[PDB]
Amino acid sequence: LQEPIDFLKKEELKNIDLSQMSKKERYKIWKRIPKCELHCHLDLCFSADFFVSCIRKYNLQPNLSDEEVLDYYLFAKGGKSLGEFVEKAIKVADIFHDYEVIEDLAKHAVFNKYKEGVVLMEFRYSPTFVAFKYNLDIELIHQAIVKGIKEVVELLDHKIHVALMCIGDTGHEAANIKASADFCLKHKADFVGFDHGGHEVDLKEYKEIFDYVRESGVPLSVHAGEDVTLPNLNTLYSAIQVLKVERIGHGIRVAESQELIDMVKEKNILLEVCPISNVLLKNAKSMDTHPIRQLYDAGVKVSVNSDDPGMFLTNINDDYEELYTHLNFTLEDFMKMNEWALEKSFMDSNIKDKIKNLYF
Ligand SMILES: Nc1nc2c(ncn2[C@@H]2O[C@H](CO)[C@@H](O)[C@H]2O)c(=O)[nH]1
Repeated sequence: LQEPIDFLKKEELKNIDLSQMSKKERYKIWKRIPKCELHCHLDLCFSADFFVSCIRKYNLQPNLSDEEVLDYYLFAKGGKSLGEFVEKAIKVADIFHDYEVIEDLAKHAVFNKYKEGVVLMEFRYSPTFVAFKYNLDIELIHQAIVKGIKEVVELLDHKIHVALMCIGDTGHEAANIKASADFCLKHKADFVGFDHGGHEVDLKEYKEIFDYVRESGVPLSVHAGEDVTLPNLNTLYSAIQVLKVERIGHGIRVAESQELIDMVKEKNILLEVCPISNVLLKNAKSMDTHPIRQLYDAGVKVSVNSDDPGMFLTNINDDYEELYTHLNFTLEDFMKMNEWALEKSFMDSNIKDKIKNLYF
């Protein structure tokens, strides 16, 4: 009995010398890490090849080459801020033409995570973000995503487990947090959590909406402590103290306050760190100086996530490579962070226990 990837067992880790290896050989090791990913936006999760196929299926950029398409739409070379990312992402919504492309996107998103060695996958998406460009029905968007994920998961005999979060977001046409919350609870059978992304806002002004979702048994993980241009850390305090989140999207600015470090440790909150995203968006000065190292050393629970493989033309194993090369993270660290990720995942505990017994 065998599968394509020979996943790494924690007993085997000491026999692997990464110092011997070329980048190519390292990536074969990163692929074999049984990965649990908590923060990936399905609606911006795709390969370059998939993205360009969409643009050409609907004849959207006839005067542009394949490479010019990627430069025009995506964020692979990075930019100046989170604000610049959010506007760029709005252009990408050109591919949300119909429910068939959305299903295909979902299918290819799941399949590539499987190929990359992800065993536990919490995808998240924004109904309103997917719906606005072509005025789609969020009920049918959701139907397409659920169908695409289910079809690939069943084809793969559940060798990758996938769960879904709903994002209420700010920064695009037809954004609506309340409506997203209602939609999330309407489909709570399919959603394991609720999130806020886009522009980083102080979410205490939506206290009522988040209380209602949380109290309904849908746990919260929101984007907070990402955007370094904000003049204080109020969004982090509101996420932790008002929203009572179990996890924080990014949360890297927690590193700037000993009070917040102590608070997140005390409350067993996990920071869903997205290294490449932070660097490309200039929320970290460089990978050498990425806060994850200080946070890891400080005893804070952190995990590795890819965020937007489509926007950055990267995948999860790249984020692993960068942490190893620039910040000397080890296989033992990576295994530990993935077990934390498993523990803090919003997935059904029965499923999570099988994954734990199978890989950890
Ligand atoms: N703040 C923030 N929002 C993001 C990021 N990646 C995707 N999103 C948002 O998530 C939604 C799509 O899932 C859109 O509102 C995107 O702008 C990110 O790295 N930071």
